[PDB]
Amino acid sequence: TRYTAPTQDIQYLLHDVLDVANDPTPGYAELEPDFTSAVLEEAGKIAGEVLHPLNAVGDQEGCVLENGVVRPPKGFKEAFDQVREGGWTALDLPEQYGGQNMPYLLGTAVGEMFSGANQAFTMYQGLTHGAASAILVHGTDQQKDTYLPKMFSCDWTGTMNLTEPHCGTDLGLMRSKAVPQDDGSYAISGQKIFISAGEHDMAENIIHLVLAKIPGGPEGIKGVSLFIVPKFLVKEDGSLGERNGVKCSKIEEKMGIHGNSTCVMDYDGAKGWLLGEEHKGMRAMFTMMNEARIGVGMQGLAQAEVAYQNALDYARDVHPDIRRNLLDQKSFIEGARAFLLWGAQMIDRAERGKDEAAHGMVSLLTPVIKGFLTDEGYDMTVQAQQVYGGHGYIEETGMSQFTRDARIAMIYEGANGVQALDLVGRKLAQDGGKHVMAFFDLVKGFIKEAGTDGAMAEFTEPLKSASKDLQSAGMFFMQNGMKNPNAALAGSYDFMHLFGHVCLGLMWGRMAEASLKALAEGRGDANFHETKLATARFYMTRRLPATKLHLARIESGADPVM
Amino acid sequence: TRYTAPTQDIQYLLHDVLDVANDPTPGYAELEPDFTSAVLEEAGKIAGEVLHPLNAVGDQEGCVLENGVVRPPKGFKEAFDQVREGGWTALDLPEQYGGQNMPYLLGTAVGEMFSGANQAFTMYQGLTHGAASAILVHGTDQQKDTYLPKMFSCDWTGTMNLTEPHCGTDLGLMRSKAVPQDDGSYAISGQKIFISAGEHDMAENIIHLVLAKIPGGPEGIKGVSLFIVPKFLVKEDGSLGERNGVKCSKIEEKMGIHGNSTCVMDYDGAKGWLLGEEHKGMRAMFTMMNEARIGVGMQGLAQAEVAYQNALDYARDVHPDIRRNLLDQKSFIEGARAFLLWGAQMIDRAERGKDEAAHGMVSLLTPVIKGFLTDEGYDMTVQAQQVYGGHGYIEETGMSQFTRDARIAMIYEGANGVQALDLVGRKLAQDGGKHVMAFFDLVKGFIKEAGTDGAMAEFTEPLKSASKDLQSAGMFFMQNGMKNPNAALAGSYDFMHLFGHVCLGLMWGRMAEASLKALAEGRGDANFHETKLATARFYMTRRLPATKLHLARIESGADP
Repeated sequence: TRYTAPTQDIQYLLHDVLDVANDPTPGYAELEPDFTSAVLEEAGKIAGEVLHPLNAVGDQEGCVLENGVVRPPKGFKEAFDQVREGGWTALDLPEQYGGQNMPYLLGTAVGEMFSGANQAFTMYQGLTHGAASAILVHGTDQQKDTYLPKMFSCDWTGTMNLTEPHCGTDLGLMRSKAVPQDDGSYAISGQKIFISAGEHDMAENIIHLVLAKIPGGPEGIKGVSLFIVPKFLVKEDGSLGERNGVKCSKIEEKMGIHGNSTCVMDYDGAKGWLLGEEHKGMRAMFTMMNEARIGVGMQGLAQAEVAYQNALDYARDVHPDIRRNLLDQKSFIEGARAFLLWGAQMIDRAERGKDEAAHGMVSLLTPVIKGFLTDEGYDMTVQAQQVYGGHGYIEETGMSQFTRDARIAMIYEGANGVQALDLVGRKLAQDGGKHVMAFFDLVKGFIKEAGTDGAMAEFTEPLKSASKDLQSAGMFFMQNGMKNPNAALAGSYDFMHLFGHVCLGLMWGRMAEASLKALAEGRGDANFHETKLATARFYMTRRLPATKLHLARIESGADPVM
Repeated sequence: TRYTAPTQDIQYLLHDVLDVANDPTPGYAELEPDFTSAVLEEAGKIAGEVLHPLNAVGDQEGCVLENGVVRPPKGFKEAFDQVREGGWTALDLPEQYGGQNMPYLLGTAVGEMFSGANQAFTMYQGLTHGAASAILVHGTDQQKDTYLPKMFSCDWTGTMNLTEPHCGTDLGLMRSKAVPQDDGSYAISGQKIFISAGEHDMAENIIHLVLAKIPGGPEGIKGVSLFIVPKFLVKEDGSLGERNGVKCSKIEEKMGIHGNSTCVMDYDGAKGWLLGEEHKGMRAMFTMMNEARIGVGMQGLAQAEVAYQNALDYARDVHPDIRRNLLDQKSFIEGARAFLLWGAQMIDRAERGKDEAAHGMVSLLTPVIKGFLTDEGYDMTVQAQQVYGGHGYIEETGMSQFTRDARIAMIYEGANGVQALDLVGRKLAQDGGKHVMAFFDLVKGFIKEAGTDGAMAEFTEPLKSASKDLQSAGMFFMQNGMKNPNAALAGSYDFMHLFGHVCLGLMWGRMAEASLKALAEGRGDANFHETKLATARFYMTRRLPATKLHLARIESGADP
């Protein structure tokens, strides 16, 4: 019902905590407070005044499919023009193809605001950004000159076409095919399901990235390639030619995000072009996973944020059960926003700084960003709906939509359980655990440096205790990883949440230390900083102790088989 | 999309765990194994074969309103006739007005199956059961003789009319008026919201129970009385006369249970009759709370049961994450069921055996049954949905409905936060904590008798650790509750989940013991009891440790 962009909290994170204007990463020196302030207030105006009033409209209307045309909710198109016309869909993309090359950290902060105001709307440009990013990374110079300029501005949109009805979690079973043609292109045939924004009338062209097998390649995943398959073939001048052999043949009726079409896509000898290396389609997907995971983590946080604002309004129209509920929401949201943006900052250092240590740490942490933020974020939307009592169960109240939309973020882009197995079964073993050790040194380093201020001990000591639990958990996996992997993998989900709590506890440590220092120097509003110290204390004593529960569930071994 | 009554699990609970054969409560000697098995199979067949296929129909059709007349989902009315005809809506009600006077324990066991098969459908008879109980307990003989026989058989239905647009949480700011009339009735005027089964055509008449203030009476809740307001006035001859001034002016569009109509009820000089005493309406409902709470906790368990069955089906069409997920669901559901049925048994001993120790214990535990089983129950249905992957988010798969329907049980009939505050701010203080102590005595006693040497050490030692956490939690309240009351009551919600876990651990302790016993006695299916043992170990090591997190969140005391 209302969305007020948390620009004050974001501005505090960027400058008091992440210290962006003095970060030596390329592009960060431009992020002066007046600049970031201006950008955030403009994006938050579009969020609160344009996107959010359409949120309930998209839930009420959904999408309609009429002879291969999909009409999104009334108003979505006009808001899509406004967002595009403002340059918002390529804040963080290279200037060569029309982007503004701002740091990904800032694209992510703006994206939280858009996604919270209206998740289903924001996925149209969110999915395009992901598809465009894959073409930037893997495209030939010709492919980037053909597709990126229109995709950066969302004149053209795009999306991924990965899985098939018979596949399941194993895309190495896919039956879609790509037959080489004498003109360099391929002809793609097959059927893809669960395609977000697979079809809609808000853009002149839709650029699909499709996984398919070139006949003759290795069996399973080792034979899958990636293809650019435009809805309308592009002519030499860049104008649109013939309708390509790709159509939405059905839209799904889903639990939520009704404003975002989900289709079955049919490919009937569609013209496409190899993206990346032949038979290395999944390699190409691997390189995109860090940002895709942060993007979905952001969605879950954003749902918690909007639901919490509206629960806090209802409460104000204090009760000790209500106060405890709202403080659980608020301490999670602000800790998770710090975790998200710190993650985004590290992507910038890995990508723009060519820093391999930042790249290793962020790749360890993104499954945690995705799984933890979407699970906790969903739980908070449920708790926010609970604040409304019986009114919370009525759809016109708006709260049910927040949970239902949040629900998909736990599922798509790698189901939370898959993120957990990847964390334990792939990420902990990278480079002899170097980046696991680095995260521990990070936590130990912060505890020892910040501990020189006695006022910080109230925060360093709960974090130290929580960090020993993560340390005790990483051990269980060092042993039983190979002597009883079933026991190791059974604890994966708990390990992901144990790690998640330590990450939020570290961020609360950092925010405590920054707000102490702003109080000691008289900077900023003194009530804001006192409120951060109280909210930090709440997280350390009320939420962080969950690490003991996750540890107990881990150190219990393999489950009974039955 | 499928529902198979868990009659085997229910049967084991009645005879091996709750030991109904040793129970001297009136009626319990009649609960022989062959008797209960026959009852449960018949109810199971109705549940899986009749109500469940209509569950999705209820979700996709909902209810339609056209100037006061409400069309329910296609097929609901025929299912309702079949259930009525079989005597299922007065199983545990008194024979004097048409019931069968079976134990509340068996009606609750039957009720979980109906509710799991189709929650929105089962609420039509369930709300009538609740409305008929309030008339049985507080009604004149004329009122019982006029309304109960038709309500017991569900030829007439019933429902409660309490909160108003500007009230809840505060029912004292109630604006509904009941003006005394010359002829001894009252004229009811006002507006009521969230009225489940407010209007529909599955019954010839609907008996509304309405809270309203008699003018000139006390100022707030103390001025609130309870009234019988029938949709159609009943004439002397016992048939329907005039249409009363009672109208469903709007059907709510809700998150789930679409099949259960929810109305805004408008009262315009509706003819009503005082139920109970003037200005003692809220007090009248205090007496219904133990069974209302248990019935809604039953709804939460029953949603987790049907969701788990279908997630199980889907997982069978090894994976270590999936195995853990399914075992969290299974260990909650089976422990929750034992907790629920143990509560229904104690209602029987209180109500039928006049066991005051069972009354005290069950009155302590019912807010835990309602709040804990509906919270955990909802979480399990979300995890069941998670097993389906992308397909779980497609409405046709059926898993979405299970969570959306479960969501209401945490809200209505007293939101779970109200249940938690009542547990800590009112139940812990009953009779100087006598029942609290008896619960600890019950856990200590079980631990000593089951021993800490044999094959039970597995289960008694974690139960002892969890019990100590509950004692440290109770020490915090008994010692801070009136020093800094905001501090204590902030941790009320954590105390309710802490208590819930200990109750489930005790039930798994009792189940592990009865299954060790049965294995040694060559009784029943051995694989059943070996699975019981492994599920108990799981609960003790994977779910019971949550008491430590709840204790920490209590001992941190007051919040900013």
